[PDB]
Amino acid sequence: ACSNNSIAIPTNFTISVTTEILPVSMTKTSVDCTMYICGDSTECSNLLLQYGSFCTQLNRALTGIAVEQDKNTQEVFAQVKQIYKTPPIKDFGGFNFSQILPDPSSKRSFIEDLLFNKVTLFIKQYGDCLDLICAQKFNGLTVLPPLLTDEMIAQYTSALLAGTICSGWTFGAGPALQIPFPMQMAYRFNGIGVTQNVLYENQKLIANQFNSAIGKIQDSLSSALGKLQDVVNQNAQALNFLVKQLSSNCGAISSVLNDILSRLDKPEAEVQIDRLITCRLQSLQTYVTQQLIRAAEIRASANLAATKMSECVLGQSKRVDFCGKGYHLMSFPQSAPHGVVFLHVTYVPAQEKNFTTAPAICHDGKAHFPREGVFVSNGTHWFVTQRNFYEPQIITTDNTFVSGNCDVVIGIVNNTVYDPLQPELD
Amino acid sequence: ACSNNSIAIPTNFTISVTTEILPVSMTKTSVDCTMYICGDSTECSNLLLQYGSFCTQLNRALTGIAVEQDKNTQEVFAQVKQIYKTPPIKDFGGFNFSQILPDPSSKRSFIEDLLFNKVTLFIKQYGDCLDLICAQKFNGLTVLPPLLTDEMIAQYTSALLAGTICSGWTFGAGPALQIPFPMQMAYRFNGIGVTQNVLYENQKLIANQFNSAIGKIQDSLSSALGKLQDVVNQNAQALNFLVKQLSSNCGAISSVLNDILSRLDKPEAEVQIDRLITCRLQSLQTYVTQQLIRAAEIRASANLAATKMSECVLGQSKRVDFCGKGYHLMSFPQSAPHGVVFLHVTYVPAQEKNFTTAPAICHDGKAHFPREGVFVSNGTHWFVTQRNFYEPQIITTDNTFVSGNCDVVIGIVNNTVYDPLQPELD
Amino acid sequence: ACSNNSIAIPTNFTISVTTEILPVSMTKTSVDCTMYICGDSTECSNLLLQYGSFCTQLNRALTGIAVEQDKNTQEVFAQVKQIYKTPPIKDFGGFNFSQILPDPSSKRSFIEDLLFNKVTLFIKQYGDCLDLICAQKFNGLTVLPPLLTDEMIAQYTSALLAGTICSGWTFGAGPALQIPFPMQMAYRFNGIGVTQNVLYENQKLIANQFNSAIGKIQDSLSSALGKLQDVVNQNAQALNFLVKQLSSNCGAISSVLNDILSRLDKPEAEVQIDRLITCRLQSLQTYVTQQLIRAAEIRASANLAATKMSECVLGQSKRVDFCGKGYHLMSFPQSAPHGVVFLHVTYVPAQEKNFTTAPAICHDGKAHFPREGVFVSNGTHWFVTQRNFYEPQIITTDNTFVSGNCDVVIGIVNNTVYDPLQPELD
Ligand SMILES: *[C@@H]1O[C@H](CO)[C@@H](O[C@@H]2O[C@H](CO)[C@@H](O)[C@H](O)[C@H]2NC(C)=O)[C@H](O)[C@H]1NC(C)=O
Ligand SMILES: *[C@@H]1O[C@H](CO)[C@@H](O[C@@H]2O[C@H](CO)[C@@H](O)[C@H](O)[C@H]2NC(C)=O)[C@H](O)[C@H]1NC(C)=O
Ligand SMILES: *[C@@H]1O[C@H](CO)[C@@H](O[C@@H]2O[C@H](CO)[C@@H](O)[C@H](O)[C@H]2NC(C)=O)[C@H](O)[C@H]1NC(C)=O
Ligand SMILES: *[C@@H]1O[C@H](CO)[C@@H](O[C@@H]2O[C@H](CO)[C@@H](O)[C@H](O)[C@H]2NC(C)=O)[C@H](O)[C@H]1NC(C)=O
Ligand SMILES: *[C@@H]1O[C@H](CO)[C@@H](O[C@@H]2O[C@H](CO)[C@@H](O)[C@H](O)[C@H]2NC(C)=O)[C@H](O)[C@H]1NC(C)=O
Ligand SMILES: *[C@@H]1O[C@H](CO)[C@@H](O[C@@H]2O[C@H](CO)[C@@H](O)[C@H](O)[C@H]2NC(C)=O)[C@H](O)[C@H]1NC(C)=O
Ligand SMILES: *[C@@H]1O[C@H](CO)[C@@H](O[C@@H]2O[C@H](CO)[C@@H](O)[C@H](O)[C@H]2NC(C)=O)[C@H](O)[C@H]1NC(C)=O
Ligand SMILES: *[C@@H]1O[C@H](CO)[C@@H](O[C@@H]2O[C@H](CO)[C@@H](O)[C@H](O)[C@H]2NC(C)=O)[C@H](O)[C@H]1NC(C)=O
Ligand SMILES: *[C@@H]1O[C@H](CO)[C@@H](O[C@@H]2O[C@H](CO)[C@@H](O)[C@H](O)[C@H]2NC(C)=O)[C@H](O)[C@H]1NC(C)=O
Ligand SMILES: *[C@@H]1O[C@H](CO)[C@@H](O)[C@H](O)[C@H]1NC(C)=O
Ligand SMILES: *[C@@H]1O[C@H](CO)[C@@H](O)[C@H](O)[C@H]1NC(C)=O
Ligand SMILES: *[C@@H]1O[C@H](CO)[C@@H](O)[C@H](O)[C@H]1NC(C)=O
Ligand SMILES: *[C@@H]1O[C@H](CO)[C@@H](O)[C@H](O)[C@H]1NC(C)=O
Ligand SMILES: *[C@@H]1O[C@H](CO)[C@@H](O)[C@H](O)[C@H]1NC(C)=O
Ligand SMILES: *[C@@H]1O[C@H](CO)[C@@H](O)[C@H](O)[C@H]1NC(C)=O
Ligand SMILES: *[C@@H]1O[C@H](CO)[C@@H](O)[C@H](O)[C@H]1NC(C)=O
Ligand SMILES: *[C@@H]1O[C@H](CO)[C@@H](O)[C@H](O)[C@H]1NC(C)=O
Ligand SMILES: *[C@@H]1O[C@H](CO)[C@@H](O)[C@H](O)[C@H]1NC(C)=O
Repeated sequence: ACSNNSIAIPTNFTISVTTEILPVSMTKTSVDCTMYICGDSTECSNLLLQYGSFCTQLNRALTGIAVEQDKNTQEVFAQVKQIYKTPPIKDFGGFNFSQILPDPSSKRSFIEDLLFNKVTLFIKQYGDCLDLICAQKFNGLTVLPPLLTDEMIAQYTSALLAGTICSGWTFGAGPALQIPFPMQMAYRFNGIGVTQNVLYENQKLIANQFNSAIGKIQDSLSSALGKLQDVVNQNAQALNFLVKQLSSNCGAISSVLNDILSRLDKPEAEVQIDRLITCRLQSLQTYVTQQLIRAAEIRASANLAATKMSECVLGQSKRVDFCGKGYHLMSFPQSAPHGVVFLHVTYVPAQEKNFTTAPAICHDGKAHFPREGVFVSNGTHWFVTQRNFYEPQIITTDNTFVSGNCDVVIGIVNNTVYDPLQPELD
Repeated sequence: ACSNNSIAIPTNFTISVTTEILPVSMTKTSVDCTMYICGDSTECSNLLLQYGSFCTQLNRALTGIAVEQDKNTQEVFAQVKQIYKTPPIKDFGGFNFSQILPDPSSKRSFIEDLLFNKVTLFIKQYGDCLDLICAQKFNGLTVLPPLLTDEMIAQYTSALLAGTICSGWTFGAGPALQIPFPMQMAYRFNGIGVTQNVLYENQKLIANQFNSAIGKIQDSLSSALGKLQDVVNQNAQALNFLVKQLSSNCGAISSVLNDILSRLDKPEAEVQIDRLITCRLQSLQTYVTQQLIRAAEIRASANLAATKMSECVLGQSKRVDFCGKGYHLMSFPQSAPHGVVFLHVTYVPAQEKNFTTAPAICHDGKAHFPREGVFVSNGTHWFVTQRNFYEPQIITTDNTFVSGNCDVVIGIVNNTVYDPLQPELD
Repeated sequence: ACSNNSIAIPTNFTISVTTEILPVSMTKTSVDCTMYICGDSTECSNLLLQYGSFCTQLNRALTGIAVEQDKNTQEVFAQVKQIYKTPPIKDFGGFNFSQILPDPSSKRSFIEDLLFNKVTLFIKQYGDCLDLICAQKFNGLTVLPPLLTDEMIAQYTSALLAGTICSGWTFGAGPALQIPFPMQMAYRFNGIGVTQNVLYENQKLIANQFNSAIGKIQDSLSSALGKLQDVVNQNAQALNFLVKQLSSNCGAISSVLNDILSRLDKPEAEVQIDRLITCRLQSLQTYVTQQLIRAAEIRASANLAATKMSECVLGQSKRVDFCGKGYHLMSFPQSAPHGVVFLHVTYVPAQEKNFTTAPAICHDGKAHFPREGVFVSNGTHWFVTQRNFYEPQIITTDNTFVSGNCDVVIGIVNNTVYDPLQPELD
C-alpha cells in the first residue's frame, strides 16, 4: 500500500550476516588415451595408431582443463602477495572475530573446520594406491595434485582477513594504511547513506548484533554445501562412466580383449579389436566433451568469485544484491573444499513509522529544499531527517537551499526556517 | 572540436525510454534414447544394450538442461516473494502507467499483450496430441511444461511494478517503505548529479515527456523480438534434425527397421540393425552436444537478466550503458515469451551552449574553488553552476572553498566573491 | 600491523599506467564438409549422401561461429557512430598524448605499431594462393575476411580517443560537451575522494608523472601479448589436426581414396570408402565441437571487453580492480591484432605517515564529528583532513557537525572548535 502525502522511515536497524558459497575448481584429473583403450596390448596399440592423432588431441583437451584448474584457484585467492598477520591484542572495539580467524592450536578457523567436514570425497581408491603403477591399475585414469595446497590457501585467506581488519580496503589498492576498526565501520556506514554518529552512539548494540549473527552462522552450517558437493558428485559420475564402459562388448565377443587376442586367428582378432577400439574411443570422446563443458561452467564461477573478492572483500559494493541482501558494509572470506565461502555483512532497516511529508517548504516567498534527507511532520511540527534512519532535526538555513519560489512547486507547505545567527546577535 | 578555455553546458533535457530484450529460458524438451533408436523393437533393444550406458549418460545430459530451464526462470523473476498490488487511485503526480500495469479486463498489461503476439511458435503437433501415447507417436521426443506458468510470472512482474512505484527500491533491500512517486523521482535525479528543484519546477514537462515516450514504445513494438524468435528457430532446427535422421540408411538396406527384421535372416538383420543403431546414436549425440552448448549460452543470458533485475529495477545503476543509454533513472520489467523485457528510463542532455570557463577565482590573494559545479562567464559576469544543467548562480563564500593562493593556479582569473553576511550587518 | 588509536595517511602520490589485453575475435574460417570428406569424388559423394544431413548441420555450426566473430568485433569497437578528430593545437595542459594518437605519416599510433608487430600469424598459405581454386587446393578449408578491416577499427579507436580527450565521458551518454583537459582531470580526482586543489597545485608534477608512465609502456611492450598469441596458436593446432587426419587409413587400405576407387571392385571400394567417410566425418565432428567451445570462450571475453569500453573508457569506474589496480581515473583504448588493449590510468597513494586519531571531539559538552575526513594529531595540535591525501586544516564549525553529547562516544577527546564569525565581530 502507498499514498501521495506520506512517507515511511525506519527508526531502528539490525545487522545481518549471510553466507554465499561458490565453487572455484574441481579435482585435477586426466586420462592416458592409449592406456585406456589398449591396456598393455601391443596388437591393440598397433591398431590404434592407424586412426591418426585422435588420442593426442583428446589428451591435449584434458590437459588444458587440468591446467585451468590452478589458474582458477590462484586468480581467486592469490590476489594479495603480501602476507599479513593479526596482533595478539584482539581489541576491535567489541567486535569478536575469534570464529573467523585461524586457530593457533591445521591453522584454520572454527568455521573453516566446519566446512571441511561437510563435503564428502574412484578418487579415494587412487589415493590409497599411492605413479605409473597406479595409472596401470586404474586403466589410464590418473589424479593430479594442485599447485596450491589447502595450507597455502589458508595463508592467503588469513592475509586477506588480517588486511581487512587492520587497514580496511586500502591494502587492496596500494599500501596498507592502519585504522582503528570502529572508525573503519563509520565510513562503511557513510557508504550506505547513514551518518557517523549512528555507529558511535550505538557501537555497543552493533557489536552485540554482529557477534550474535556470527554465532548463528555456526548453527546454520552445523544443521548447506550442496553446491560444492554437486560438483564432486558430477565428476564421480563421469569417471564411473568411463570405468563401466570398459566392460561393454559393443558387438564384440568379449570386452576382455585378451580373449580376442587368444583363441581367434590374427585377422579375426583384429576385426574384433578394431570394433572395441571404436567403441572405447567414442566413449572417451563423450567423457571429454562433457568435461570441457562442465569445466567452462566452473571457470565462469571462478571468475565471479574473483570479482566478488575484489568488490566485496577488498572494497564496498554499491551493486544491489551483489554482496548479499540489504546494504553492503563488508565481507570476510573463508576457505572451503575446492571453493570459497563469503560471509557478507549487511545493514537492514527494521521498524518503520508513517510520517506526513512535503516536497518543499515556503518561508518568506521562497521555496526551501533539503540539502539531504526529507521533510516530515509528527502531526504538529516539521523536521528534516536522513532517509535511512529516523533522526528529526530542526529545519534551518544550514539544512536547506533556496530555488525558485512558492508559486511553482505543487507540494509546497507553509512553515518557518530557523536562522542560526540573528537570534544571538540581537 | 574542443578548446582549452571554453565549456559546453546543457540548458535543457529530454526523457527517453528504451527497450532491452533478453532470453531467459527455452522450451523444456527431452528424448527417450531407447525409444528413439529402437522404436518398439525387442531385437533392437537387445542389440542396443551391448553398447553399455550411452543412453543413460545422454538422458542425464538432457534432463540436466530441462531442470536448468526452471532454475533460470525463477532466478530472474522470483526475486521478491511478497506479492504487492497497486491502489485504484492511480495518482502518481501526472505519470501515466496504465500501459505497463495489468489490465483487470489473462491479467496482463497492454504492452505485454503486444509482445506475446509477436513470437511465433514439432511443438505445435505435440500440443495437439495431448503422455506415453504422444511419446510413441513422436519417436521418443517429448515436451515438458514449466514449473512457473505465464500467469505466475505475470504475478511476479506485477508485484515488482507495484513495489517500484509505491516504495521505490527499498522493498528490494528490506521492508517496503512507501513514498510519493514525485519524491521518488527527485532522489533518482540526485543520483545522476542533478539537483531536486529541476524536477519539481519542471514536473509537468517531465511527466508529459515520459507519457509520450511510453506511447512511442507501443508504436515501436507494433511496427523487434528477433532475439527471442531466434532461440525458438534454433530449437526447431535441432528437433527437425533428429526427425529427419530417422529416414537415413547410413549404409543400411532400409531406415524402416521392420524391413530388416523381416526378410533377412536373424544374423543378417542383426548386422544391418547394429549399423542403424550406430548411426542413430551418433546423430543423437550430435544433437545433445549442440543443445548443451546452446543451453550454456541461455544460462549466461539468464544470469545477466537476473543481474539487471537487481541493479536496474530494484535500484539505480551507476554503470555506463548497463541500464540503457544516457543517465539511468529507473526501469520497469515486462513479461515475454520465454524471456524478459526491460523498459529503461534515462535522462539525456539536450541543447548545450558555449561558455568561457576558468579553474579557479582569485579574490583577495586567495584562490577560491567551487564546492560543486563549474565557473562560467556569459561575457560580462562570472557564475557558478551544476555541470549537467545550466543554472547560473552568484559566486559566494557558501559556494566555494579556499586552498593555496593566486600565484599557484595556472588558469586563475580575477573576480569578486560575495559574502552573504556583512552587507546586512552594516 | 595495526592499533586502535592511530591512523596512517599518505602525504604524496604517484600516477601509474597499466596495460590490460583482451581477445575479441578469431580468424573467420569454415569447412566445406563434402569437399573435405569427398575430394572431387563422385562415388564418395554418393556414399556420403546416405548418411543424411550431418554435413548440413556441421556447416551451420561453423557458419554461426564465423558470423559471431563480426558481431563480437562491432560490439566492442563500434559503440560510437560519430567520428571525431583531434585538433592540431595539441595543448592539453602539459599532457603528452602523441604516443597514443594516430600518426599522420597506415594511420596508427606509435604504440599500436608496436603491438601489431608482436603477434605472429595454414593461413599464410591460403593468403598466398589468393576463391574456389583455393578451396580445392586446401581440401575444403577456407578463410573468410572480416567486415571491419584494421583501418576501420583504427578509425573507431581514433574517434573514442578524440572524444575522451575533448569531451570526457559526456559523448558516451549524449552530445559531446567540450571541456579543458586539466578541468576534466579535476573531476576525475573528485571521483576518487580527492579534492580539486590537489590537481591544480600539482598539475606540473602530475603531467610529468603521466608522460613518464607512457614512455615506460613502450619499453614494457618492446621488451606481453601471449594472451592474443595463444588464441592464434590454438586455432593453428585445430586446423593442423584436420589436415593430418586426411592421411589416416582408420583400417582402410589407403587414405588416398583414388587407390580404392581403382584396383578394387565396385562393392569392395564402397566398403573401404564408407570406412574412410566414417573416420573423416568423426574427425570433422571433433574439430567442430572444440571450435564451438573455444568460440564461446572468446565471446565471453568480447562481452567483457565491451563492458570495459563502456565503463572504463566512456566513464569512470568505482569497481575495485575492474579498470586496473589503484583508484581509477581514466582509460585509453588501442587497437590490436584480433583484440583490444586498454591503458588504465590510476591514482596510487605513495608515502604515508602515522598520526594519532580520535572518533570525535568534545567542545562545550557536545560531540563534534567531521563532515568529511578524519581527526588527527601531530603530537600537539588536532587537525581535520581528507583521507586520501594529508592536508591538515583547522577544526572549525564549518568542518564538523554536532550529534549527541560527550558522555556517549567512547573515543572522545577534549579540544576546541574554531568559530569563524565572532572573532571578527568583537
Ligand atoms: C569471543 O567469542 C568466543 C566464542 O564464543 C568466546 O569464547 C568462549 O568464552 C566462554 C567464556 O569464557 C567459554 O566458556 C567458551 O568455552 C569459549 N568458547 C570457545 C569456542 O572458546 C570468547 O570468550 C569471546 N571473546 C570476547 C572478548 O568476547
Ligand atoms: C532496536 O532493536 C534492538 C534489537 O535488535 C533493541 O535491543 C534489544 O532491546 C531489548 C529490550 O527491549 C533487549 O532485551 C535486547 O537484549 C536488546 N538486544 C540487543 C542485541 O541488545 C533496541 O533496544 C532497539 N532500539 C530501539 C530504539 O527500538
Ligand atoms: C512533535 O515534536 C515536538 C518537538 O519534540 C513536540 O513538542 C514538544 O513536546 C514535549 C513533550 O513531549 C514538550 O516538553 C516540548 O516543550 C514540546 N516542544 C515544543 C516546541 O512544543 C510535539 O509534541 C510533537 N508532536 C507530536 C504529535 O508528537
Ligand atoms: C493514461 O493513458 C491512457 C492511454 O493513452 C488513456 O486512455 C485513453 O483515454 C482517452 C480519453 O478518454 C480515450 O479516448 C482512449 O480510448 C483511452 N485509451 C485506452 C487504451 O484506454 C488514459 O485516459 C490516461 N489517463 C490519464 C490520467 O492520463
Ligand atoms: C525544453 O524542451 C522541451 C521539449 O522537450 C520544450 O517543451 C516544448 O515547447 C514547445 C514550444 O517551444 C511546445 O510546443 C511543446 O509542446 C513543448 N513540449 C512539451 C513536451 O511540453 C521546452 O519548452 C524546452 N525548454 C527550454 C528552456 O528550452
Ligand atoms: C550576464 O548576466 C548578467 C546578470 O543577469 C546580465 O546583467 C543584467 O542584465 C539585465 C538585462 O537583461 C539587467 O536588467 C540587469 O540589471 C543586469 N545586472 C547586472 C548586475 O548588470 C549581463 O547582461 C549578462 N551578460 C551577457 C553578455 O549576457
Ligand atoms: C611529446 O612526446 C614526444 C615523444 O617523446 C616528443 O617527441 C620527441 O621530441 C624530441 C625533442 O625534440 C626529439 O628529439 C625526439 O626525436 C621526438 N621523438 C619522437 C618519437 O618524435 C615530443 O616533443 C613531446 N611533445 C611535447 C610538447 O612534450
Ligand atoms: C612526491 O613524489 C614525487 C616523485 O614522484 C617527488 O618529485 C620528485 O622530487 C625529486 C627531488 O626530491 C626530483 O629529483 C624528481 O625529479 C621529482 N620527480 C618528478 C616527476 O618531478 C615530489 O617532490 C614528492 N613530493 C613530496 C611532498 O614529497
Ligand atoms: C603541529 O602543527 C602546529 C601548527 O603548524 C605546529 O605549531 C607551529 O609551529 C611553527 C614552527 O614550525 C610555529 O612557527 C607556529 O607559530 C606554531 N603554531 C602554533 C599555533 O603553535 C606544531 O609545532 C606542530 N607539532 C608538532 C609536534 O609538529
Ligand atoms: C503505514 O500506513 C500503511 C497504509 O495504511 C499501513 O499499512 C502500515 O501498517 C502503516 N505503518 C505504520 C507503522 O503505521
Ligand atoms: C494526494 O491525493 C489526494 C487524493 O487521494 C488529493 O486529493 C491530494 O490533493 C493529493 N495531494 C497532493 C499534494 O497531490
Ligand atoms: C502561505 O502564506 C501565504 C502568505 O504569506 C499565503 O498567501 C498562502 O496561501 C499560504 N499557503 C498555505 C498553504 O497556507
Ligand atoms: C561551440 O563551439 C564549437 C567550436 O567552435 C562549435 O562547433 C559549436 O557549434 C558551438 N556550440 C554553440 C551552441 O555555440
Ligand atoms: C589556451 O590556448 C591558447 C592557444 O590556443 C593559449 O594561448 C592560452 O594561453 C591557453 N590558455 C590557458 C589558460 O592555458
Ligand atoms: C589580479 O589582481 C592583482 C592585484 O590584486 C594583480 O596584481 C593581478 O595581476 C590581477 N590578475 C589578473 C589576471 O588580472
Ligand atoms: C607506523 O606504525 C607501524 C607500527 O609500529 C610501523 O610498522 C610503520 O613503519 C610506521 N610508519 C611510519 C611512517 O612511521
Ligand atoms: C586502545 O587499546 C589499548 C590497549 O592496547 C587500551 O588500553 C586503550 O584504552 C584503547 N583505546 C581506546 C580508545 O579504546
Ligand atoms: C573534558 O572537559 C570536561 C570539563 O568540561 C572534563 O570533565 C572531562 O573529564 C574532560 N575530558 C577529558 C578527556 O579530558
